Amino acid sequence: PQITLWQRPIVTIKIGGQLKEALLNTGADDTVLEEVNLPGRWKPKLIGGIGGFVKVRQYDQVPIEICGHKVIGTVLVGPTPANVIGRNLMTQIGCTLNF
Amino acid sequence: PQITLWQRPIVTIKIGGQLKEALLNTGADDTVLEEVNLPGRWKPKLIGGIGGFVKVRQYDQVPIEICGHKVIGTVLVGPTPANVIGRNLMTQIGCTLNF
Ligand code: NA
Ligand code: NA
Repeated sequence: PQITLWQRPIVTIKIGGQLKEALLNTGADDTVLEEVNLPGRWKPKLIGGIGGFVKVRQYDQVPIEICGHKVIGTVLVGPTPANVIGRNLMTQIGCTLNF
Repeated sequence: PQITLWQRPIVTIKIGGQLKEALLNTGADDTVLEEVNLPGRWKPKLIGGIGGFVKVRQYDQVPIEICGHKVIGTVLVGPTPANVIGRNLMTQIGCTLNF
């Protein structure tokens, strides 16, 4: 797709057998989603940092689908004010900024 | 330009007679810049909100140039961990996400 930016670029993702909404966020290094159950091994990761860090679970090589594009990448699962698709998954779907 | 997302999309902007660096951030509604002096009238704006709000100065209709694109838009001036170009100025330069 071509997504303009007059509104927040919220898209549907498919992951963990669920449909979720998440913000395409070029200001986010990583993808962080709340309330998804992913299988298998994970490792703790500290994110944030201003005022302290938040611990999340890092899952690697997770299959996820974003607007018809099936890709694989790291998903952080943990509390987040809003679900976020970061640059790590945008590179996998071939998402660019253009002007 | 076509900007990939393997690295943070930091661009140079010209504003308030200075060259500054700022992040193209589709997850930010607004543009917030630190240590720029803009002339004329402004009004306070509260931004943020998680744990409390931050007060900044809102300047309207500010001329700013982003990668040689001269546009006009609102600039918030105040403390920010990183300078950010939000969606308000990305729409003015005709920036879209594409995949
Ligand atoms: Na990844
Ligand atoms: Na604006």
